[PDB]
Amino acid sequence: MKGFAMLGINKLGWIEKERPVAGSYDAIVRPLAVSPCTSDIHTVFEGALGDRKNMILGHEAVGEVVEVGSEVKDFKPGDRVIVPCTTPDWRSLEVQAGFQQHSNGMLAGWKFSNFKDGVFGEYFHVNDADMNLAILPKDMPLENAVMITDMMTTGFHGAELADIEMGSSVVVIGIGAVGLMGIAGAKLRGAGRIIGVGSRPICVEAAKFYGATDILNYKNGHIEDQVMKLTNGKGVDRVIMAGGGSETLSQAVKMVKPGGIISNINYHGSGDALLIPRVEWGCGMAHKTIKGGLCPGGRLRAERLRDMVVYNRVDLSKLVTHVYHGFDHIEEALLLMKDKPKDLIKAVVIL
Amino acid sequence: MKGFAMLGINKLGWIEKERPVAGSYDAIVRPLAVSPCTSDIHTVFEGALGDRKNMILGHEAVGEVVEVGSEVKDFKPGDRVIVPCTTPDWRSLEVQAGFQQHSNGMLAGWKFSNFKDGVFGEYFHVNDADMNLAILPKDMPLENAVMITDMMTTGFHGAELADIEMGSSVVVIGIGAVGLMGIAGAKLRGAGRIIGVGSRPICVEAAKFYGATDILNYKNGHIEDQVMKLTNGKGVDRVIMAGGGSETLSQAVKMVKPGGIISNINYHGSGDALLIPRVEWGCGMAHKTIKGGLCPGGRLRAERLRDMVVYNRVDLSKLVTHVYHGFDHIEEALLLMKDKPKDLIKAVVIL
Amino acid sequence: MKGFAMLGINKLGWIEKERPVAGSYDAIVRPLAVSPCTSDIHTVFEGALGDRKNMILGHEAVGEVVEVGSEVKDFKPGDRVIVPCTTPDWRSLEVQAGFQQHSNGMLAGWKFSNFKDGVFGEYFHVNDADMNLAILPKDMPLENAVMITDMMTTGFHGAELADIEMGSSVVVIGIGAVGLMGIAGAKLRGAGRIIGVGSRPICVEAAKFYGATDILNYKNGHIEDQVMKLTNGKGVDRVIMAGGGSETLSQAVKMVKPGGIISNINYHGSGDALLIPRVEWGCGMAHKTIKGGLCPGGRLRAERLRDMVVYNRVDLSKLVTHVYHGFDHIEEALLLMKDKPKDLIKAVVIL
Amino acid sequence: MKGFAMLGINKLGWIEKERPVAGSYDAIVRPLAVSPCTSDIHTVFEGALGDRKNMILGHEAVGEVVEVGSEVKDFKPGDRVIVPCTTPDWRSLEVQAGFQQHSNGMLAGWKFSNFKDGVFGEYFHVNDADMNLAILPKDMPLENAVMITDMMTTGFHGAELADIEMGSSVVVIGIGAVGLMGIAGAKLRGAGRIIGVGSRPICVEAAKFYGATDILNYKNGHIEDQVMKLTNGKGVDRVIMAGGGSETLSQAVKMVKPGGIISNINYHGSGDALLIPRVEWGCGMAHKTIKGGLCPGGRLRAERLRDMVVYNRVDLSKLVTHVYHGFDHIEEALLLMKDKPKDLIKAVVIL
Ligand SMILES: [Zn+2]
Ligand SMILES: [Zn+2]
Ligand SMILES: [Zn+2]
Ligand SMILES: [Zn+2]
Repeated sequence: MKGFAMLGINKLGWIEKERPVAGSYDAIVRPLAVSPCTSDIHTVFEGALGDRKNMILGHEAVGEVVEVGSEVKDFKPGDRVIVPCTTPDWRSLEVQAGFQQHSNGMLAGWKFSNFKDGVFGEYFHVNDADMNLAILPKDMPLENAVMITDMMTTGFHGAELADIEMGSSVVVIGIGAVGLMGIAGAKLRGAGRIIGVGSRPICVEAAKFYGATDILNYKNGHIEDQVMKLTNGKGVDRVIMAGGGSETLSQAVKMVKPGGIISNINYHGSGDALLIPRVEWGCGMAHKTIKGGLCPGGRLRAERLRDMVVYNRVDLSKLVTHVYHGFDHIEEALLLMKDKPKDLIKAVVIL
Repeated sequence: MKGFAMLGINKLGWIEKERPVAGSYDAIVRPLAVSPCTSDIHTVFEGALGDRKNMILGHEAVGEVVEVGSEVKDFKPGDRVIVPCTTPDWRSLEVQAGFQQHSNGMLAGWKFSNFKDGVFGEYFHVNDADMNLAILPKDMPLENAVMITDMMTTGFHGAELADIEMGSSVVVIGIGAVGLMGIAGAKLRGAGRIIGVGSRPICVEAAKFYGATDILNYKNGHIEDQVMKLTNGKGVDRVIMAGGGSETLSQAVKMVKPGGIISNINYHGSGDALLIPRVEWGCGMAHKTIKGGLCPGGRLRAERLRDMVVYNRVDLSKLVTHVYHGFDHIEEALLLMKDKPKDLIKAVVIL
Repeated sequence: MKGFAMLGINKLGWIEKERPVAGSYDAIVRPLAVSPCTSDIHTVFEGALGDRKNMILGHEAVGEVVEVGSEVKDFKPGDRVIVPCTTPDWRSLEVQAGFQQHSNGMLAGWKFSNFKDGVFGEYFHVNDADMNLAILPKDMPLENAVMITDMMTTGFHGAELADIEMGSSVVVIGIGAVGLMGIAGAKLRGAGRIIGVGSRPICVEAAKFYGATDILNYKNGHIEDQVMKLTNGKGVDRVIMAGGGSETLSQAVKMVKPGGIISNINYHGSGDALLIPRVEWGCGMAHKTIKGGLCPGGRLRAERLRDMVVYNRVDLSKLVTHVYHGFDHIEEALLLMKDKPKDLIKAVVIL
Repeated sequence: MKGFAMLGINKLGWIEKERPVAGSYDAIVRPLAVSPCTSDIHTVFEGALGDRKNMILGHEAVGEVVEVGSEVKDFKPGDRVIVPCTTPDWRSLEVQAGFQQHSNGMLAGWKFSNFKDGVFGEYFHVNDADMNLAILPKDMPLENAVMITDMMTTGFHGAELADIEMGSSVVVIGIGAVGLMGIAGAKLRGAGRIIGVGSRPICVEAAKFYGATDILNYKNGHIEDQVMKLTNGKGVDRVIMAGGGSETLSQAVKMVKPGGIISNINYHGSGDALLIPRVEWGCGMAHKTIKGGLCPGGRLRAERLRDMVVYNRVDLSKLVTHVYHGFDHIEEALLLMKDKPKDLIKAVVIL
């Protein structure tokens, strides 16, 4: 089969690969719709996850089941399914410890395009079908459903890790697709004021659409200062880091209140470390908690998020600015996440 | 001064009481708008809190500060304020333990109409003005603001105690004002499916408006059985008990999943005890957690909820079905909470 | 293969059954040491598990693996293992939802002598060996190791569910083996005062050994009243229900502080329900949380507790008062759990 | 009155100030025994707090109440009390928010020798006596009681923040008094393996006494590498930062498992910032939570820890290696926390 893979760090292209075979508990799926992620640009042109060779990219897709193992009971050929980007090995001590995202290793719950051939191929492999797939509702637009697989689960996890309280004030740094879902998630956790930080006009409008009450541009003065001004020097209760460089950690620390929580869902693919300003972190005694985690995956998570969409808790259509028809457009679509044009949030390639 | 008080069990009427005086940290406030509560009914016509004599009723009001103690720094005469029904004594070991609602005693955080003269008087006393009051926004309708003091904080507390997860399935038993805010709060905590239980026409519509995806009526078969069918034998993740008799606990236990949480915010006014069905509670080993708590109060809570209304996170106007002008209407309004006409949800008396 | 089973109601006796075969991920184990449980006595002499046709009893044992399925990778014949009484199916949505104990059904994580032959047989079946077994340390006395499989995990789970704080006052109702581990677990969560409730001398001394600072005899006065006397009418922070009748719930609600937590680890098998005293439960608004759950099982749980024993965090030898050397002494021991002498806590048969 | 104070940054000496006067809710206390803390050495010869003008030092004391305001109800002249180093303003929004330690400002809950005159004076002021004092048991040794005020509450808070689970593996970096309490606290939260890092012989022996199962000398090599060796490359579940410089944060991240928690109670008064290693922090998605907070204070905390000592949950006598007798020794004592000989842990000057 054919697949669009990374031909080593800093290089990519279409390659020929043997079609994967399903294990007793797995399923082979052919994509019906896929989307490129900024994370795949970190992995390729930054090698933030180490080197790789001939690894088919992509981890955001909805498709049709073509083959299932002899032990698969809840899925069969013909089923259209939503595939979370995180497909953990449920039989691991990490799962028993409460962290499905790290089953058998740090980040190992996320396989597709991490270390396992991705969804940008005529067919792809899903480990443990019954535990990692969810049925795609018949009336659900493909482009919308693809947003559940990574953007929605990641942005919401940002809101979940933030442990938001009814009326909490929240700052979401970065209003790209992940940041927009962080805003939506924060609103769906009861947040009062929500301050989104970004400049790309299209993202600014979506930010407000999802719940932002204030929008700040990281080019009108240090974001910390702006936030303090807006909050009368009181700061905010929570900060979700969803975009920008590692310096955003310091900014988050300076703008969050003592006792607050900073939740990172931004995949930092460059630099040796992230700095915590000593003074503003109360010399390590300000109870300014810092969290950061990979998005949850698996069937339960996908079914729960899917159902929220079906119940109109969030409108994912606003995330998709670019829709293409035809496998060949995957190359160009991915390159958009690298060049990032002004009118782009997320792109979906419908096969 | 005059006030509408409980002349004793089953007796209501206007009486004279000395005008309250503020201590160093207190404030004397005159009501601008008030609302009667079903709780006032449990206390009077059922002595749910024990015998009382000439206690002014009511605990839901927005008003104007007339006098403040010498140590009050953040409030002054003339200030328009939102008064949370729960006004805790912040200097207590219970607060130090994390439960403001029980400062100096079980339910002692709630004073108005519990054991302290209520807001149905020409003037009422608010302990610790700086810690228990919030400014009423200049553009906020008085009837809407009154809904923050009890209905919103209570219903939302139901959702908070329910520890809702993104996409959780939730059943709210009872769709009166409190149940409606429970539905709104559940959606604002990320709930997917929300099943409201009620039949009153106006309440049914408000419930769907606040987030209910399904509506069930008792007069159509045992509620627990109906829910089991709807969830195809699986049950729901969470249950918020907002209204009805004590037998609703058994209903909640039967419809909730193992590991689920039952959140009670219903003020049970009669009966010796509440029953838990042994079998369905997994003989006490099914991790079906049961919570039950008094709504939070105090300045922080009121300001956070106030701000949620300002940022249109919830529309409180749908709760007020009846509006009266004139202090004297308090009697008629309070009686409606007793009669419960099918077109009533909440009534507000604007002085 | 022979094994002491429940012939029928009030009927016990050895029987002949075919040796269970292992599935690809299972392991067959032969007992090295086992222990009768109060739950064994109730399933038979009380039909607390309906009617079972020739079901081999027992669910507390440590042993030697004799066979493993083709897909088992961490265990092999000859391995000595600790077998947690709860061996759930790790591939289920309940597990993805955070409740291993109820995987594929309420209390379904508990299989041995529930709907699967128990450990009182020459050989027994363990589902998913890699996820549900833990190696038995070389120099760990067998009697102590068996106490891990249920007494330790259950008692400690009572302390875990109680969400004990440093210096918290705790009451453990019932000082049988489970209550003793509840006492030890509470001390291991930092409890200050620990009040044990029971009457048998052997248990009273053991309770003090594990951490009890006060002892109350339930036969000499209403327990809630005695607790109020010990606490100057203030009540306690937490209550762990580990014994006695279901009225113990009412007693627990009456002695616990508002905002407190009641943790049930006792199997309630009589009557149609448990009662919550309305008044003392603050009419359902006292924030007196009620929890109850089957002990966690699985490999991680077993290795973690095992290591606590290895690092001498708890001395389990005090739980074993009767040690038999012989495979046939199983019937004697089980009946020894029925007639329950005053000098018995737990009996261990080292075959 | 006299006393030892911080006559500016880097300059010490006894100054003459007007004996403090108690307000309506305050109390004046005469020290019976006090102890110097490394924390003051910082504020002084490091200016980690900024600049201070004539601030009496010391915040670890047990004393006699000699004067109370007209509103104090639970304490009176003659009472012997335990004074927590942290004495919050319970009437603040931060308290309403759940953070007593930062009432009215970051770290503002901590007054003595922060911005308020300390206890190294003939008499000191205690804000809100009823809310911030605890009775000293008559049998409890003075030197032991002093250890409660800061060392115990801080070390235990380190264990609390770490959210330790039964059987968790824990590493405590630094074994000075605070770290020793962190070890004792970790053990009292159910920890299995506890690895202590330090070299002072007296501290190492105290580490083992309080629960340490392994001891590591950071001078031997990168502690993260030593820890990985000890745990066969698996890392540990939790880390408590109680000593060393800001680089210990990186070491903590490198030795803790994904999903683990890092708890800082170490007061970092030097350097621009602490670094988080990008790769080992899973690029910010490894769920390696980082917390850090000032110790809790107030009456409830003091009474709970006091009771733990009374019930022998922890033996504080091991922390006191130096005992003097004379208010004039205070000066000498504090100097020990500066040079710090290898046979000293904490010093107590009895008056
Ligand atoms: Zn992605
Ligand atoms: Zn009310
Ligand atoms: Zn058992
Ligand atoms: Zn200190």
